[PDB]
Amino acid sequence: IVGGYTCGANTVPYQVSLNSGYHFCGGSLINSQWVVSAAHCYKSGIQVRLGEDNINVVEGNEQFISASKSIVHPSYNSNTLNNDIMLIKLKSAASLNSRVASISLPTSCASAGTQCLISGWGNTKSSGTSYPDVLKCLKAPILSDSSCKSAYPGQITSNMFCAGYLEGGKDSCQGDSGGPVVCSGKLQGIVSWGSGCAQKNKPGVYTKVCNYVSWIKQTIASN
Ligand SMILES: NC(=[NH2+])c1ccc2[nH]c(-c3ncccc3[O-])nc2c1
Ligand SMILES: [Ca+2]
Ligand SMILES: [Cl-]
Repeated sequence: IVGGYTCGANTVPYQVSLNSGYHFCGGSLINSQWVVSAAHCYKSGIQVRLGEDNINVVEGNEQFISASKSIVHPSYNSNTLNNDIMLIKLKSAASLNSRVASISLPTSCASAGTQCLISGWGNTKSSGTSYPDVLKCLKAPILSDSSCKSAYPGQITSNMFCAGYLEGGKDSCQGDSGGPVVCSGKLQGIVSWGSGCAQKNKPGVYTKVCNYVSWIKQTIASN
């Protein structure tokens, strides 16, 4: 997260860290045994870490659970990143409390101007790499579809939306991929891609979760 602030320990209880010996992506807890992340964060050997704040120190509240399976959307296209969403089922259910909690799926899509909270342990520099130990937060608005398509002509599908600041300076970045974009208490986006991080007129692009709620429900119901 570039231009963000320190969230405060466990103030984002649905945030998870995907770990394979180091933090490589974020995710969101949607029920006690399932996490939603981005399809491009897929790899084998994933351990899901819940209740984290400092990812390099065991401070208490952490729950480390291995992924039993990861389900990449069947129509995920790695070249356009269209359908960039993945579901991870945990080997055991997590103990939910006030520090580890799930986030609700939306019943409707959010509109331009909605203010959302994006969080993660990704890079904090637009020019270079500084990776934080604690969780960073950023409040950013959803942009109109015309500004998003004007910024990335021919690359935005209906399963994507832009959020951020065209002036540059505040944005999600590498390491934040797969993490949450929460607006009014509902999970509306998943950190997916962008051109560099916090560059002027190049906002972040997010997977539009309201378009996948029936797919998530049906897939969880059959697995
Ligand atoms: N500017 C952004 N909002 C952004 C967000 C997530 C990203 N993830 C990546 C990324 N970069 C290199 C390898 C994997 C990634 O997910 N770039 C990213 C850029
Ligand atoms: Ca920790
Ligand atoms: Cl277009």
